[PDB]
Amino acid sequence: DTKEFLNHQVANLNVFTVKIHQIHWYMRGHNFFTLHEKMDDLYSEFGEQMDEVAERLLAIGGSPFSTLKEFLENASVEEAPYTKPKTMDQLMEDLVGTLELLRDEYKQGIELTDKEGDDVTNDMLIAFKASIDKHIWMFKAFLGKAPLE
Amino acid sequence: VDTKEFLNHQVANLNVFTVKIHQIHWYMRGHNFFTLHEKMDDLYSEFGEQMDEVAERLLAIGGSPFSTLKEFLENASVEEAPYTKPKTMDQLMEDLVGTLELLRDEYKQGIELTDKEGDDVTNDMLIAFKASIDKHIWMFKAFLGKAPLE
Amino acid sequence: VDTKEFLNHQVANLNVFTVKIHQIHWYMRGHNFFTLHEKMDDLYSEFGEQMDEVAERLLAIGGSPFSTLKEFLENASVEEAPYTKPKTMDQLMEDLVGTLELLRDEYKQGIELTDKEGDDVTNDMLIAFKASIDKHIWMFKAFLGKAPLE
Amino acid sequence: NSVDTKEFLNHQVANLNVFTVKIHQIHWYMRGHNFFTLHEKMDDLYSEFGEQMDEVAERLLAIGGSPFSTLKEFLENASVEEAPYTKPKTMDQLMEDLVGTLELLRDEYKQGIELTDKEGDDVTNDMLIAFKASIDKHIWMFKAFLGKAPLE
Amino acid sequence: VDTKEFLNHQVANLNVFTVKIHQIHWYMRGHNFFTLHEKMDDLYSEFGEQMDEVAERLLAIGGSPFSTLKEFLENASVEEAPYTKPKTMDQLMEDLVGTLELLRDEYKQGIELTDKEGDDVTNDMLIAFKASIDKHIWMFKAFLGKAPLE
Amino acid sequence: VDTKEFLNHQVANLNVFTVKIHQIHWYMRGHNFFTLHEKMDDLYSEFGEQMDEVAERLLAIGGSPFSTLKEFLENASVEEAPYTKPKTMDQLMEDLVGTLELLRDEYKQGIELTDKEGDDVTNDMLIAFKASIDKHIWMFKAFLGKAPLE
Amino acid sequence: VDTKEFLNHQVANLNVFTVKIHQIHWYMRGHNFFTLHEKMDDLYSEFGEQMDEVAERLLAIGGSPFSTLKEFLENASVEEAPYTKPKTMDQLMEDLVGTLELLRDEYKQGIELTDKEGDDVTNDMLIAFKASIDKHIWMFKAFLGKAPLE
Amino acid sequence: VDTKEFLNHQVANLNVFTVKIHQIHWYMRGHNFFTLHEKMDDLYSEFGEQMDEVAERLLAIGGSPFSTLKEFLENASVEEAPYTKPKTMDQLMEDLVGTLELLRDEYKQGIELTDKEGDDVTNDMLIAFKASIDKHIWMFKAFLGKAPLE
Amino acid sequence: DTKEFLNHQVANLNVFTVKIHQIHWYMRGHNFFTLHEKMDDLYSEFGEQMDEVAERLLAIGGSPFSTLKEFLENASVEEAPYTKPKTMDQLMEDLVGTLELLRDEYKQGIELTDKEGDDVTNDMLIAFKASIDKHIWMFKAFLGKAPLE
Amino acid sequence: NSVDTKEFLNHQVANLNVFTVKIHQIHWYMRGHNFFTLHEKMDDLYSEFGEQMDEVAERLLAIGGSPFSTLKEFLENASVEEAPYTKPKTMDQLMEDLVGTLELLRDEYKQGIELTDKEGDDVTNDMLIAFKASIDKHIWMFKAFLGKAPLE
Amino acid sequence: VDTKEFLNHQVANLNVFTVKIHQIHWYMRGHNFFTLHEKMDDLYSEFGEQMDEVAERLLAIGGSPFSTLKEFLENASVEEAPYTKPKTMDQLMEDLVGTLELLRDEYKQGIELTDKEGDDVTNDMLIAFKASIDKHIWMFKAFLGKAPLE
Amino acid sequence: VDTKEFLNHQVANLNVFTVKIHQIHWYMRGHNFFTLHEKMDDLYSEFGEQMDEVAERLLAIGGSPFSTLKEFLENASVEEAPYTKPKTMDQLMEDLVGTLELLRDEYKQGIELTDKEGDDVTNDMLIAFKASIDKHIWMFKAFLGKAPLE
Ligand SMILES: [Zn+2]
Ligand SMILES: [Zn+2]
Ligand SMILES: [Zn+2]
Ligand SMILES: [Zn+2]
Ligand SMILES: [Zn+2]
Ligand SMILES: [Zn+2]
Ligand SMILES: [Zn+2]
Ligand SMILES: [Zn+2]
Ligand SMILES: [Zn+2]
Ligand SMILES: [Zn+2]
Ligand SMILES: [Zn+2]
Ligand SMILES: [Zn+2]
Ligand SMILES: [Zn+2]
Ligand SMILES: [Zn+2]
Ligand SMILES: [Zn+2]
Ligand SMILES: [Zn+2]
Ligand SMILES: [Zn+2]
Ligand SMILES: [Zn+2]
Ligand SMILES: [Zn+2]
Ligand SMILES: [Zn+2]
Ligand SMILES: [Zn+2]
Ligand SMILES: [Zn+2]
Ligand SMILES: [Zn+2]
Ligand SMILES: [Zn+2]
Ligand SMILES: [Zn+2]
Ligand SMILES: [Zn+2]
Ligand SMILES: [Zn+2]
Ligand SMILES: [Zn+2]
Ligand SMILES: [Zn+2]
Ligand SMILES: [Zn+2]
Ligand SMILES: [Zn+2]
Ligand SMILES: [Zn+2]
Ligand SMILES: [Zn+2]
Ligand SMILES: [Zn+2]
Ligand SMILES: [Zn+2]
Ligand SMILES: [Zn+2]
Ligand SMILES: [Zn+2]
Ligand SMILES: [Zn+2]
Ligand SMILES: [Zn+2]
Ligand SMILES: [Zn+2]
Ligand SMILES: [Zn+2]
Ligand SMILES: [Zn+2]
Ligand SMILES: [Zn+2]
Ligand SMILES: [Zn+2]
Ligand SMILES: [Zn+2]
Ligand SMILES: [Zn+2]
Ligand SMILES: [Zn+2]
Ligand SMILES: [Zn+2]
Ligand SMILES: [Zn+2]
Ligand SMILES: [Zn+2]
Ligand SMILES: [Zn+2]
Ligand SMILES: [Zn+2]
Ligand SMILES: [Zn+2]
Ligand SMILES: [Zn+2]
Ligand SMILES: [Zn+2]
Ligand SMILES: [Zn+2]
Ligand SMILES: [Zn+2]
Ligand SMILES: [Zn+2]
Ligand SMILES: [Zn+2]
Ligand SMILES: [Zn+2]
Ligand SMILES: [Zn+2]
Ligand SMILES: [Zn+2]
Ligand SMILES: [Zn+2]
Ligand SMILES: [Zn+2]
Ligand SMILES: [Zn+2]
Ligand SMILES: [Zn+2]
Ligand SMILES: [Zn+2]
Ligand SMILES: [Zn+2]
Ligand SMILES: [Zn+2]
Ligand SMILES: [Zn+2]
Ligand SMILES: [Zn+2]
Ligand SMILES: [Zn+2]
Ligand SMILES: [Zn+2]
Ligand SMILES: [Zn+2]
Ligand SMILES: [Zn+2]
Ligand SMILES: [Zn+2]
Ligand SMILES: [Zn+2]
Ligand SMILES: [Zn+2]
Ligand SMILES: [Zn+2]
Ligand SMILES: [Zn+2]
Ligand SMILES: [Zn+2]
Ligand SMILES: [Zn+2]
Ligand SMILES: [Zn+2]
Ligand SMILES: [Zn+2]
Ligand SMILES: [Zn+2]
Ligand SMILES: [Zn+2]
Ligand SMILES: [Zn+2]
Ligand SMILES: [Zn+2]
Ligand SMILES: [Zn+2]
Ligand SMILES: [Zn+2]
Ligand SMILES: [Zn+2]
Ligand SMILES: [Zn+2]
Ligand SMILES: [Zn+2]
Ligand SMILES: [Zn+2]
Ligand SMILES: [Zn+2]
Ligand SMILES: [Zn+2]
Ligand SMILES: [Zn+2]
Ligand SMILES: [Zn+2]
Ligand SMILES: [Zn+2]
Ligand SMILES: [Zn+2]
Ligand SMILES: [Zn+2]
Ligand SMILES: [Zn+2]
Ligand SMILES: [Zn+2]
Ligand SMILES: [Zn+2]
Ligand SMILES: [Zn+2]
Ligand SMILES: [Zn+2]
Ligand SMILES: [Zn+2]
Ligand SMILES: [Zn+2]
Ligand SMILES: [Zn+2]
Ligand SMILES: [Zn+2]
Ligand SMILES: [Zn+2]
Ligand SMILES: [Zn+2]
Ligand SMILES: [Zn+2]
Ligand SMILES: [Zn+2]
Ligand SMILES: [Zn+2]
Ligand SMILES: [Zn+2]
Ligand SMILES: [Zn+2]
Ligand SMILES: [Zn+2]
Ligand SMILES: [Zn+2]
Ligand SMILES: [Zn+2]
Ligand SMILES: [Zn+2]
Ligand SMILES: [Zn+2]
Ligand SMILES: [Zn+2]
Ligand SMILES: [Zn+2]
Repeated sequence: DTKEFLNHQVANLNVFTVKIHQIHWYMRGHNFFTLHEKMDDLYSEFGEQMDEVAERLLAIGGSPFSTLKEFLENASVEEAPYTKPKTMDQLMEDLVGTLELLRDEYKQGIELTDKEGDDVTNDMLIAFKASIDKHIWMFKAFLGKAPLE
Repeated sequence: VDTKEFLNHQVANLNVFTVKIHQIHWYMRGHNFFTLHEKMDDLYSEFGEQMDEVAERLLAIGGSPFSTLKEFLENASVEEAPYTKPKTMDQLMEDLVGTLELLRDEYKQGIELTDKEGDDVTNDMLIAFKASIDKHIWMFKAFLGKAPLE
Repeated sequence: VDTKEFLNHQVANLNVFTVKIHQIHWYMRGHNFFTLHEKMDDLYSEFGEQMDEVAERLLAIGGSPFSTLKEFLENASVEEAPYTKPKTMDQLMEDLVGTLELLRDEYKQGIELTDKEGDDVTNDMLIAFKASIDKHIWMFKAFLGKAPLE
Repeated sequence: NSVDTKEFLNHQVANLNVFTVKIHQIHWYMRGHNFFTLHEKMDDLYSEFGEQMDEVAERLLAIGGSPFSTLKEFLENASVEEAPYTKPKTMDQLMEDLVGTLELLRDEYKQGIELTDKEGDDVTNDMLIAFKASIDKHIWMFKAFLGKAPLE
Repeated sequence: VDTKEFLNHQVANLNVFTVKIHQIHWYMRGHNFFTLHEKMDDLYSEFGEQMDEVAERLLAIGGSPFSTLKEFLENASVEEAPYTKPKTMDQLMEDLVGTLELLRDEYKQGIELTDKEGDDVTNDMLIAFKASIDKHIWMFKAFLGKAPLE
Repeated sequence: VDTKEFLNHQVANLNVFTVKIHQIHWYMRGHNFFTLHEKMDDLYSEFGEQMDEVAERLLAIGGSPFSTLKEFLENASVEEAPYTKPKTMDQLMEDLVGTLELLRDEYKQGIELTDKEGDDVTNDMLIAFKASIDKHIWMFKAFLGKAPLE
Repeated sequence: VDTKEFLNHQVANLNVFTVKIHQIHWYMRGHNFFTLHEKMDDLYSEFGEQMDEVAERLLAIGGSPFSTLKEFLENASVEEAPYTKPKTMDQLMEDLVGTLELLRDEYKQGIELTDKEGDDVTNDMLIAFKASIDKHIWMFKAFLGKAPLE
Repeated sequence: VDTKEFLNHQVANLNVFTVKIHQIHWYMRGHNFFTLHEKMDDLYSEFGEQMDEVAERLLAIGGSPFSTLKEFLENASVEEAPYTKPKTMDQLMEDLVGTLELLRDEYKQGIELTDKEGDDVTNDMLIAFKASIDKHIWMFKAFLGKAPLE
Repeated sequence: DTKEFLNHQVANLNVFTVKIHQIHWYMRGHNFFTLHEKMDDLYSEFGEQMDEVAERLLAIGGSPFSTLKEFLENASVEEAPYTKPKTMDQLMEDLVGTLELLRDEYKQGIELTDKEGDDVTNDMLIAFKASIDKHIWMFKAFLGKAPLE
Repeated sequence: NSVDTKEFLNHQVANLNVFTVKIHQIHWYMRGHNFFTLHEKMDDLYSEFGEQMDEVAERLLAIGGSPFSTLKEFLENASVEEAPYTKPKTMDQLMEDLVGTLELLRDEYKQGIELTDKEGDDVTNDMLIAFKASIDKHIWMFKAFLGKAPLE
Repeated sequence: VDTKEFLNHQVANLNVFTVKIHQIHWYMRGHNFFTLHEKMDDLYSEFGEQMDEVAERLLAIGGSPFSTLKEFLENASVEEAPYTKPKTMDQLMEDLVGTLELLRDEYKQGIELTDKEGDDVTNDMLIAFKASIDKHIWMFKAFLGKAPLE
Repeated sequence: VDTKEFLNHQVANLNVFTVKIHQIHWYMRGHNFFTLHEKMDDLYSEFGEQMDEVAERLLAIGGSPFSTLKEFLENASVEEAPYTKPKTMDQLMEDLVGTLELLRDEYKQGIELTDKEGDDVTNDMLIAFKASIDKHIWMFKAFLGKAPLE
């Protein structure tokens, strides 16, 4: 149902923000500064997304996860500890991959909310998916690829 | 009931609601006086903007919104009570929460109705307003130490 | 009649006035639509804050202000008319000017009353409000091509 | 079978470009008592619908499409008609052309809402919903400027 | 007594008042710690600027304001108490309300005095300051669950 | 002399005053050039707003303010002197202070007149303006190392 | 006539111009009251800054600008008319446009003179001012439904 | 050729230029995507406002600017190419630099022409715009690792 | 040494921010709004502290933890999943407890950095400990207790 | 044995209060050519040292102390001398009193830096370091106003 | 001598000038310490931006600007003196005015040179810079009680 | 070497450093032109503030800072090179990183020296500046794809 999905996306968004901090810290290359501030922007944006999703889950009477243990236990986003220097394009491909994951899962949540008659969470997930899609186009354009490639 | 009648209905409901927000804004007393005072001012601004957007939307679809206190009291489904006997803060907050639940249910009915008639614009508008109303119900019900669905 | 009853009277008058300002804000049509639209928003904000300050001042002197639309309609001396048949821009501005003159005279009477009983605070407040209302009467009567005292 | 989303989005890119140029036409050639108010108003509308065009084009890019990027493609694919300014016109005439283009974009945007709702693209659906809301409000405002009902 | 002696007297009263506002600002404990903490900062700003305007106004009429703590303690009618044993929030708020009432009555006496000697400027100034003091008395007495005149 | 004639008189006085402020603004020379340059600009803005508000108030009471340099020179009681030989900073500041004293006394006469005829609005306005003028007299007389009376 | 005499001449012209802008600013009546009111204020600020910059430039080249209303009336070529009978909005706008044309032609003469004597600074300044004046002539002549030449 | 034909010609050139700026703004791919994306937005703002000022300046001198895409394509000397096959970042930047050089030379011709016919205003305007174009040519040619004149 | 301490405090600060979100979401009581915005302020502040600590660890050539697994494995701050409604005073006592923990550990880091001659990290930890001390006074004053009680 | 941190912090609370009142004294009774500049400057100094006093008192609360909160405690414990204004003084005189108080607070603040460094309270150490930095800069500025070296 | 060599010359002159502005900014003593302190900061910022724009303009025309202190000292025509024995405020201001006159004359020569070769961009830029420098010469020479051309 | 000599040494080092930052700011070419251009501007502002604070601190302790390019080149330990042959972006970034490492080591020596003499103020100042320098070394060494300690 909607509550399990919203909590699932809470965990996914927390792990996502931690990953955004990983790229924010370990990046090296010519595009260091631009993608550094860009990573800060992403941290703020997806943090606000996580806050709105969790408070929405509270609004519908649910209970969001509030510990790292619950996050790691329920998140479907994969995290990898940093062990050796990586290129900028690799970090951007991991970011784009997570963005595609959240795109698909958010779409499934849009269909689920549309069936269950929760138009609020439906519209919310629609807006979040819009921002995620725009970011997919931008970051896939950084890698010199089509948005559907 | 079609979309226009509902929009005017919510115009009256929102006006009476804002007047009530001023009632609590004025007659409140208690430990949480300042916080809920400025907070009531915030509610007045927010739902006043909601009322303006609803009325201008009703004008956009060629309707005619109610524009007098007589029409508001004649068509509103929100109950108002003149302040006579002193009331506690929790009482005023329970009246506020009650009206918020009323507007939540009615706004849901408006979302289904607009979804039926195919007016996606008013649908999305009522969706956003219902989002804000839900968040406020959670906040004020949490202030009273209660669950959002209680 | 004393100061408290007068302050409540002006609370009702100011509420009905703000509702009317929304009426013109919504139903106006003509070449000067945008200018008087934004201007009506400004008037709504200003006279709304006037109502808030008057009501909170009535609370400061230990009174109890009206807090429901029924009390407003029962105690207000400002007349409201539901919008039915289309009116011109100059007509709506003439109603606005009329209400402004009403609040001017009543506010003057309140200045005399507060000045007699020695309530200098409400005296100065009503003096400022009467200043703003006088300026608005000059401006809007100049819009209609008339003298401020005509 | 059914026309898809991308062709419609590009169509609205061209329509929005021609629209902005027309807004420049009224922005420059207007004369009358309401010169300043409708001048700054024309600037505001230009900013607003320019942002609409940019968002539509970037959304068309997001779904893997390619938006038109030349005046030739715009004039060849746009359904909004433009007229070069030759004889002096009144304020009401320019406002009637503006209102006409606004009604055109309103109807076409409605068709886009139905199409996006049909194909299941909820993002473009909501976006077109917002744009149609703004266009509806502007139709009410400018038709009220002409002393007319929003649906008249 | 004349205008200068009263204005300097209120300079001392306002200094002792601001110091007390810091006393509550520092030693307060309770559930309403943050709200009344920031509120105490606002009070410091307001009554401090009131003190500056009163002193510079006394300078404008050719007077000489007190400029040392000794003169303040020698001429102030506001009582200060060093903090020794812990007090509740309601106690500190009752002392604050007491000082606010003191300044209300004294400021009224200053309005009558300035009206008597014909200095209308200081009259209007004291009117505005007394207006703020009245509003604060209503708000803080509403925090204690009491009527503004009780 | 009634209120309208006085308000127009002060319109002319304020115009000539601002022109004089430009005279000092340009022909000043000395160590304190920058400070008194920006200060003269501040005075120009402030007294310009005073002149606009006074004239618009004169319109609010149904009067007709002077609107040409000829009428200003015809009714103004403030003296202007064309700049021919270089003057010191203290001289220009003494001319400024002198005009400030003139407007102080005349504005006080306006307070007595408006209070006598019962125009409380212009009374409060002129009270505020006289407050600002008094503060500026104290400031500039303190610049010259003199008591405000001064 | 050299550059200094021209700059002083335009100082007087700009002073009389701003005073006229206040004349229209106050005595205007009609449907477009608010728009042309704020617009007249904008013109007052803009041409006030032009007058300050022109006079300070005249000081920069070692000249001495006029600093009294008497000198302004003595050297200005812009005509002023005291307001006696009520005038329409189009009349005031035609006077404004007329003065704008006068300053346009004279400012062009100043461009030719400054370019001839080799003063490139005043050349560029007067070029910018003439640009603004030209744009305003187009705007206000478009308000009257006329071609800029128109 | 005269000033009006050149100004309209550059109106068309600037429109096609802004459309091309959107072409690169949308179809760009590479490591420098974000920096040159925001940079393309800045270019749109700058050259758009240049276009507005050029057109309104053409209006100020009594001309009639082009106001349709057909007139733009009929009179523009800037070449546009529909995007079909993918291009590199350096290619798009070389097309941008080419258009920038085109506008540089044409703008220089406009400076000579305006200086010839004696319109110093449009001369200075084209001087400023050409200054910006030169700075952008240096910056973007430095992006390609090339000399500004290469 | 300094690097191990800085990473340790990175984990502690991450778990801390997650806890601040827990109180931010599950709080109920009369002081709901004030402490809600206050919790937002704390999230921003300690997030900036964590960013500055991690980037400082990068400046001295260290490698900060960048996954929830590393955080949970190395953090010394205890987290508790929310299972039933709790009072405001309880949440404030947990917050104050974590603040005392970070106070003591930050003091130890000040002594360690002072011995090792790293005056930069020394001054940084001094400022952070100053803010933490002020917050301890404020929140302990909310509970009606002395700062040393 | 050794005097501790709390007594010093309270001492500086009283000193800072008396200092701010004195800054009000110069703020009001000043006359001279530099009236406006040193007037707004006196306001800036009042804000600055008021923030210093508030931070010192809240820091004293943070270490479990109790700051003085009455004028009686301030005058009884402050080491800064205040003088009621009786005869007119020049600008240089008021600036010499201000500079004197600034030097007093500089020296005492140095003693507080040594004491806090001794007892191991690094927080109050750094705070007093910042305050002493500001006081040093102001001593240089105001002694330069008097045409004197910062150490003269 | 051509345009590029002149632009580099003014780069060196502007760097040495900014360093001198810091010299007065640091070693000044006197009654006007604060005013000329902040003013020196303003001059440092302004003439620093002048240096940046001049150097980047030299880059735009394909030149190579000086980028080291050695090149600056070898090519600058502005004299610098290390501060050894104490100087008065008027002396430092006299050195500042002297350097301002130097940059005025050299900038004029650059206007003539750029005007001859047809570089209208650098011509207009140097015209603006000469305008600002002229204004500063008038202001600072007025500070010393002297005419701008004396 | 004591504290004053070190502070002056760092004044010279910081001035030569800022000049170098302008050198890279002007002569840079490559794909990362814009980002490192605005970034170089940021570095100029930051280290310029560092130089101002260091010099004013040296004045605070009674010292005399160097104030001429001759003194800077005579006492600075930072090497500058006039730009003759074209260099890559990575080369300029390696020179920048080298100078940053130089200032890091020297600032460390200053922290130890100030810690020895007991001047905690300059100690803390140099600590903050060294923090910023360390962060910048990490950032720019990460731009070059290198470890901060490489
Ligand atoms: Zn950002
Ligand atoms: Zn983003
Ligand atoms: Zn958050
Ligand atoms: Zn939140
Ligand atoms: Zn929240
Ligand atoms: Zn999943
Ligand atoms: Zn549904
Ligand atoms: Zn839907
Ligand atoms: Zn949405
Ligand atoms: Zn790549
Ligand atoms: Zn109904
Ligand atoms: Zn309670
Ligand atoms: Zn209120
Ligand atoms: Zn709020
Ligand atoms: Zn709310
Ligand atoms: Zn409204
Ligand atoms: Zn509205
Ligand atoms: Zn509206
Ligand atoms: Zn109902
Ligand atoms: Zn539908
Ligand atoms: Zn929506
Ligand atoms: Zn309760
Ligand atoms: Zn009309
Ligand atoms: Zn009309
Ligand atoms: Zn408005
Ligand atoms: Zn208004
Ligand atoms: Zn209200
Ligand atoms: Zn209120
Ligand atoms: Zn009644
Ligand atoms: Zn009545
Ligand atoms: Zn009419
Ligand atoms: Zn009466
Ligand atoms: Zn009309
Ligand atoms: Zn325009
Ligand atoms: Zn606008
Ligand atoms: Zn709009
Ligand atoms: Zn765009
Ligand atoms: Zn864009
Ligand atoms: Zn974009
Ligand atoms: Zn179509
Ligand atoms: Zn669907
Ligand atoms: Zn939506
Ligand atoms: Zn939407
Ligand atoms: Zn019409
Ligand atoms: Zn409680
Ligand atoms: Zn507040
Ligand atoms: Zn308050
Ligand atoms: Zn003060
Ligand atoms: Zn003051
Ligand atoms: Zn007494
Ligand atoms: Zn008393
Ligand atoms: Zn209680
Ligand atoms: Zn009275
Ligand atoms: Zn009287
Ligand atoms: Zn100022
Ligand atoms: Zn002033
Ligand atoms: Zn005005
Ligand atoms: Zn006005
Ligand atoms: Zn007005
Ligand atoms: Zn007279
Ligand atoms: Zn003197
Ligand atoms: Zn008043
Ligand atoms: Zn405007
Ligand atoms: Zn204008
Ligand atoms: Zn001026
Ligand atoms: Zn000026
Ligand atoms: Zn000036
Ligand atoms: Zn003449
Ligand atoms: Zn007309
Ligand atoms: Zn120019
Ligand atoms: Zn790359
Ligand atoms: Zn940018
Ligand atoms: Zn740009
Ligand atoms: Zn435009
Ligand atoms: Zn425009
Ligand atoms: Zn052509
Ligand atoms: Zn051509
Ligand atoms: Zn390349
Ligand atoms: Zn020329
Ligand atoms: Zn010519
Ligand atoms: Zn906050
Ligand atoms: Zn905080
Ligand atoms: Zn962060
Ligand atoms: Zn960061
Ligand atoms: Zn960072
Ligand atoms: Zn640990
Ligand atoms: Zn050490
Ligand atoms: Zn240390
Ligand atoms: Zn620190
Ligand atoms: Zn408790
Ligand atoms: Zn002097
Ligand atoms: Zn003051
Ligand atoms: Zn200041
Ligand atoms: Zn200061
Ligand atoms: Zn304080
Ligand atoms: Zn505080
Ligand atoms: Zn505090
Ligand atoms: Zn002591
Ligand atoms: Zn230690
Ligand atoms: Zn520190
Ligand atoms: Zn510190
Ligand atoms: Zn002296
Ligand atoms: Zn002096
Ligand atoms: Zn002097
Ligand atoms: Zn300044
Ligand atoms: Zn300057
Ligand atoms: Zn620079
Ligand atoms: Zn630069
Ligand atoms: Zn040379
Ligand atoms: Zn030379
Ligand atoms: Zn001198
Ligand atoms: Zn020559
Ligand atoms: Zn050395
Ligand atoms: Zn690359
Ligand atoms: Zn640059
Ligand atoms: Zn930046
Ligand atoms: Zn930086
Ligand atoms: Zn500096
Ligand atoms: Zn400085
Ligand atoms: Zn400084
Ligand atoms: Zn060295
Ligand atoms: Zn030591
Ligand atoms: Zn520090
Ligand atoms: Zn590289």
